[PDB]
Amino acid sequence: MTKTLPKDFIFGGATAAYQAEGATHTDGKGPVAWDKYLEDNYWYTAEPASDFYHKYPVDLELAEEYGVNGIRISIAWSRIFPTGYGEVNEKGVEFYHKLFAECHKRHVEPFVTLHHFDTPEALHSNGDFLNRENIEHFIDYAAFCFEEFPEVNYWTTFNEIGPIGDGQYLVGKFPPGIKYDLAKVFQSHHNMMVSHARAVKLYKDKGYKGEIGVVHALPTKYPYDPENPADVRAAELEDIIHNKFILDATYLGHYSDKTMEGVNHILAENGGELDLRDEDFQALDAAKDLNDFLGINYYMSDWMQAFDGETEIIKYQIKGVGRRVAPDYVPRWIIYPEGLYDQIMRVKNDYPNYKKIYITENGLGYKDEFVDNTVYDDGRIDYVKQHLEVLSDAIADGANVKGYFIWSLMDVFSWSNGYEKRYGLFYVDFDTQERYPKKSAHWYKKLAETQVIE
Repeated sequence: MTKTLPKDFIFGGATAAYQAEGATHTDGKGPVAWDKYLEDNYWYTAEPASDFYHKYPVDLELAEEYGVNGIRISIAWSRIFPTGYGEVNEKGVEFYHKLFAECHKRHVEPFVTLHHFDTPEALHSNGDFLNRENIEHFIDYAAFCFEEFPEVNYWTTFNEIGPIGDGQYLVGKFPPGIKYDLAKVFQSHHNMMVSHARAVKLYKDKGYKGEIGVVHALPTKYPYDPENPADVRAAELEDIIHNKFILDATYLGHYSDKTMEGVNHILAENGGELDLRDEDFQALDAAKDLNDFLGINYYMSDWMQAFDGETEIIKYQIKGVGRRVAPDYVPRWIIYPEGLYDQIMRVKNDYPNYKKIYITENGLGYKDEFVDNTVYDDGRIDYVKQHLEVLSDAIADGANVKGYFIWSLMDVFSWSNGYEKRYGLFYVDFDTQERYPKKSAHWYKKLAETQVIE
């Protein structure tokens, strides 16, 4: 009755550039939107964050010692091309070579992401990915990295395209801070997926020998009342905004009738139109079968309730779609591991050409109590364990899951909660940058070297 994981499973830890690195204004690094934003809006910034720029050897040493065999790292676009394109910043390029060298030295396989919510400010201010000119610059950046970095065997274009559109254009929490613009949500989703398809194709055309894929945040959407058809429809439209539209562009090379129909309805109710070009679909179509793996980031599910009213998110409700409402008797965010099992099977069934799946992000963040130079984080251990258990079941049921990356490896900086909300396996005393393994890090060690979920 004890669940197990495959012997080749990768037990990883995740990090992101702006959240872990620090050195925001050093070694020719170019600015990102977060710089001004966090500055004049909060008492904290991304300096020093986790000081990964300097502490990476300590983190990779600890990663190896505790059984972590894979690590998600992201290259800061503003560190290579400070202005987005043009002049290459050699210190930025050196850094990553050093970082990748430490990983291989430590036996921690690096899974590298090119974009992690940090478009260089120069290009971000100029419409970000809504501006088609920026699709070219990304492709030039991706191409440079592919060639400049032969050490990397696992590449990823973007991390969470859905959450970007949602944050920048729907909820308006992240810059440009636009609110309720559903046309911009979908346009951003589209343009970014076109960027992805062109980079993936370019990688295969040039004949590189590694593996390339994309990481999507895929929160399962459920009807508040399964027996209520209006609820089922609200969930279906919600899933189209956040998951389906993006998944279709990724795996079908076009939007299915259900997606298009849903998108038309949502925009009819909320306004706007999409700019959809023939070359766009020519691009998506060429790439639909070239993804080696899919990265799924999952933390929790969402329940929808059909209820028509104005669009308001502070509370989440969309005109023509519905409202987010949590089930009355579900454990509590809200912990729902079945959500992940369902999302995995959905991908497997809807897009059978998915090939391979990696849970690229999953974790529990809260205010850790630091005692005895450690954290007795039993809550995080239980959350992770419960999620690893559904993975075991999904694999037994036929899904090709090959790895799990816990967000995060060490405590990193959060844009929404600064240094308060912690997710790491390793506690970081942010004043001294000293790491301390938590209880979970010891537990994760036993798991990696035993592959028995206990």
